[PDB]
Amino acid sequence: GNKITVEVTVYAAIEKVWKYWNEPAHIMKWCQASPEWHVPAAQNDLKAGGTFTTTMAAKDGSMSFDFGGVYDQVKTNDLIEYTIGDGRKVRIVFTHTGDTTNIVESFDPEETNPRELQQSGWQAILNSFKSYTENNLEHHHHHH
Repeated sequence: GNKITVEVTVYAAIEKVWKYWNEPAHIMKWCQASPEWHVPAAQNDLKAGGTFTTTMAAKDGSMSFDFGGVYDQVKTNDLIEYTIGDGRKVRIVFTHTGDTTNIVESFDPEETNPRELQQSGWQAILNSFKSYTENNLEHHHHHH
């Protein structure tokens, strides 16, 4: 129920996405991936016992917030997680069938807010990745 889980199929070498998914400059390009939000600055240091800070606010500047925490453990192509001030639990498990990488991330929803709205939210942004790859137009492929 509350253990909302989402997944996305990405066609790229684990080593390639790892760099992109960790590169801060890249995130600042599609951060939130919504026009009702912007990223005037962001910071991230991939390292154990290290901390990060992401500055983001609504375009109208009506709402403002900053995400920060500390990495409990970091291992190349294995598991990435961090402790959130709110005490929530977020873990990103890296797995690949063979010729396609699968990113899995669980989220801890609040009791006050309805799960349905936020559930579709995480899935919505994830869908954008699929649409991006569709840019292949021809999408031609040999056999497989």
